[PDB]
Amino acid sequence: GRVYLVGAGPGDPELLTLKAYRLLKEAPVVLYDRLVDERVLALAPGEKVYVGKEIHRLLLRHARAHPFVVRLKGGDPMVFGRGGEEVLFLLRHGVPVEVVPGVTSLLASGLPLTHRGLAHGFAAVSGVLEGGGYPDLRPFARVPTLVVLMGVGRRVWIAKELLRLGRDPREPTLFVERASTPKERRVHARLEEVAEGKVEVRPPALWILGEVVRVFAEKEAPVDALAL
Amino acid sequence: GRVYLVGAGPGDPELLTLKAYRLLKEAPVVLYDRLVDERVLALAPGEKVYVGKKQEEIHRLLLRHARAHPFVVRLKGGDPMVFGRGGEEVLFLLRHGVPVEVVPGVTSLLASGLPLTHRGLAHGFAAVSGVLEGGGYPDLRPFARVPTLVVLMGVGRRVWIAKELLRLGRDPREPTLFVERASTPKERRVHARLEEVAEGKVEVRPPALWILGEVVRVF
Ligand SMILES: Nc1ncnc2c1ncn2[C@@H]1O[C@H](CSCC[C@H](N)C(=O)O)[C@@H](O)[C@H]1O
Ligand SMILES: Nc1ncnc2c1ncn2[C@@H]1O[C@H](CSCC[C@H](N)C(=O)O)[C@@H](O)[C@H]1O
Repeated sequence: GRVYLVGAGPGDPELLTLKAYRLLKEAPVVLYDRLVDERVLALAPGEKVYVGKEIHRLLLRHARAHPFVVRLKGGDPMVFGRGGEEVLFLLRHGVPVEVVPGVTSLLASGLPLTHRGLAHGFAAVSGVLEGGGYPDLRPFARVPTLVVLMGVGRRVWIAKELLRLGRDPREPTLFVERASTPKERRVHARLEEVAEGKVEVRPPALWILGEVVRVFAEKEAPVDALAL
Repeated sequence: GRVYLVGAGPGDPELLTLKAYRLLKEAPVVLYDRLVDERVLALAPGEKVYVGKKQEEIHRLLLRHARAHPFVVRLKGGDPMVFGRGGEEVLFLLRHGVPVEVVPGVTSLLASGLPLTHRGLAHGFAAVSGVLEGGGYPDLRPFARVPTLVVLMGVGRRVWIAKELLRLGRDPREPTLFVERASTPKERRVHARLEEVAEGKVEVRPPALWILGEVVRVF
């Protein structure tokens, strides 16, 4: 049958799209990935099978057993999750696929990635490639606002490299662990501090570099005007 | 009262978030931006006020409505925090002591359903606008060489954008794709090389999403 590649959002169940919610309530089977919040899953009454971490072959065998199935992925399925590969593989083996976009975690910090006088665009890059290798940061090194995903374990190397490539060592950066969940933890640090191995952060985390990080901070004191 | 800055999604009302939907159905007032789908607005029973288009005026107007209700919804297309001057709006409100809550949305950047990142092709992507606050032109240099580049508000100035990307060192043979009114019944997709674009050989009308890179030929 049919396969819906659905974005679950960053975690907060209210950030699911209406289409995703309806599909989850209605789906006979939901094949979910890693980083899918238990809150989102508890909304699904059908059979819940974990697929991820050879994933292709499993998707195929459930898609055949039903009229349609939902393949659930964190955030938006088409960025940094190999969603592209799953789509190809499923089409190549005669299975229709309909992508349902979602709120990507790149947009879960609430910060304006673009802002007048600070950044007129942004870039997003992975700290880990398919196969486990290191990313080539040159093409991204100087974009006003840089967002790094899957970059916690390698934060020191990534920072040293960005510093090599020319970013301001004093640049403010923000790490946001489990954005949109009750375990959300923001860690502020300057690039240089990250390169010196001084910042404690655990995955999964959103890593944002650039002056925008600082937009909503009070003037008279280090206070998050928007958090309060 | 409080101001909820809400992402309306790219157009399809089904791509609204549950939270956005809840707020829109209950808001006594909805201050909507431009390019917010007509089907999304029809869902809001409250007072609807078009608020967009200078930015100081919008602020003054946002502040006015905010003070006259327990809460109001400021509705923006896609996600409120990218390319919509959402940061300036939030900043203004905070400075005037108006509580603000940001509700993310499905950005038009992801409305084509295409993989912006893909094995061996692109390990990240960039997004830039062809029009800055004030109407000026973008310094494309920092974005010229990213594997997958997505350009918003780049339809009218496409020819110029293409040329700059070429002067900045990008490949003329690079495949690109234009997706007009993504997620709507009139969606339309136009293929074309960076070459044909710089040559004025491509016709696309706004609003459109402009994706550049090999991932364009993945599907
Ligand atoms: N709730 C969350 N908080 C912080 N980072 C998150 C997150 N959900 C996903 N991520 C980031 O995403 C990486 C997994 S790659 C999958 C990304 C997903 N397609 C999306 O659009 O968000 C993690 O290592 C982390 O960097
Ligand atoms: N349905 C749609 N199809 C194609 N492009 C769209 C679109 N809706 C918005 N856009 C793009 O967005 C530009 C407006 S700038 C506002 C972007 C919005 N914040 C978002 O996250 O999507 C347009 O010029 C166009 O390039």
